[PDB]
Amino acid sequence: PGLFHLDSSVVDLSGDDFSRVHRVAPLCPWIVLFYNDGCGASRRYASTFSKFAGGLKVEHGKDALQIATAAAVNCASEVDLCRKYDINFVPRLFFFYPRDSSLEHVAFENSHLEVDELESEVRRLVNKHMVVDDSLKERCIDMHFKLYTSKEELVSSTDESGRFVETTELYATDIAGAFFSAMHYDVSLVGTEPRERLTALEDFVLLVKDSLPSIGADGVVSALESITAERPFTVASWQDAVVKSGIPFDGSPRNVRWRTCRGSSPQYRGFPCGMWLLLHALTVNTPADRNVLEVIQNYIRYFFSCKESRDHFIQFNFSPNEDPVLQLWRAHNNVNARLANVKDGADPLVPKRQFPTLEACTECYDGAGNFIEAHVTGFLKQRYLWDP
Ligand SMILES: Cc1cc2nc3c(=O)[nH]c(=O)nc-3n(C[C@H](O)[C@H](O)[C@H](O)COP(=O)(O)OP(=O)(O)OC[C@H]3O[C@@H](n4cnc5c(N)ncnc54)[C@H](O)[C@@H]3O)c2cc1C
Repeated sequence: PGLFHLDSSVVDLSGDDFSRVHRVAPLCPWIVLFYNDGCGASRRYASTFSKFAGGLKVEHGKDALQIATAAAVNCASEVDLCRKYDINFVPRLFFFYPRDSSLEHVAFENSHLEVDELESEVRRLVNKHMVVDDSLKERCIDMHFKLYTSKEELVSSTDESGRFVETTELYATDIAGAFFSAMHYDVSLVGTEPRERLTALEDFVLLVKDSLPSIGADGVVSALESITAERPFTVASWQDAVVKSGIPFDGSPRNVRWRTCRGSSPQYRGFPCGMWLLLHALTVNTPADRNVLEVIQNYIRYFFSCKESRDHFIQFNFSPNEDPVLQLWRAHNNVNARLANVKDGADPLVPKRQFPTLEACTECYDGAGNFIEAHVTGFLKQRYLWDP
């Protein structure tokens, strides 16, 4: 799936090797966007980029710019490709060109770039690292097009879908999917070092295994002590370990299925939403004194690849005098507030209401129309109760 699979002007990279994206490809410049379909930032920025690549279809014109081709790597899947470039936070912009004497790459200082600045840059870079021909100029715009029109194929109906209704009940298969997705993808991208990260990871997984029994955390824990000097962490080995933990999610590893987190469209909600559910389920089901909020924050520190989001989250100040449950509830609501009016990159049919709504439970509100925390803390401990 990923973000650009409905857009022809952008080539989706499954691999680093450019010969196999086209014959001519290794001889042409590429502006590559690395992103994560779960990230607020990446979500929003994909607009711009699609728009930018949209301008790269011009047939016979003498713009140095028009010899470049736009491409995108999604780091929620293509973890291997991304690790190769030490990509961690996103989105991220790379200029690739042929090495004249596989490709040489150039890391963009600033990857958040307006459509023109993007153009102004790509242009500048092509001129700098290329010898700008006609023989070359037409050459690229050629394959550049065979890819465009060809990907246009891939994109009753091959479109027509239906009417959408948000599912508001909570289903384990969503919480589990979140856990699977986290271990399988997010842990994989970043690895187990340094030590502080491994620590974070162990503490989190252990806390999951204890709070949410038979979510298949046990299997994952085992995998986590398997790493040693002699058996160091590897994406291949690890992802294998996780699929065989028997985490009870729904769908295929490659494609997880959400229910409560299901959006009006595939590129909305999903993982980030499930991740929240899991975090709340943690606060409710924790054995006493594992710290939860302490642990959780520290997992988000080393495992959450959305940098805008991870940043102010690790700054929340959680005193463990009081109910983890309430506090995280507070925290998650503060976020909804922020994201409330934000139109860019959001699901049109699933708003950001302060949770729970009034229908959700009347018991939580009062005469005035504001929250009675004691009741809310009760409601959450029900809604998120984990029964196997
Ligand atoms: C820790 C964290 C920090 C994030 N920070 C940002 C950010 O800064 N910017 C950004 O764009 N995205 C951020 N995200 C992603 C974002 O929070 C949303 O999850 C996603 O962008 C859209 O969520 P949604 O509309 O599908 O429902 P979300 O609210 O995210 O999904 C949560 C689900 O859990 C329940 N829920 C909602 N609110 C509460 C609450 N108050 N208490 C208990 N349960 C609740 C509901 O069932 C809801 O459907 C963050 C995600 C996480 C996990």
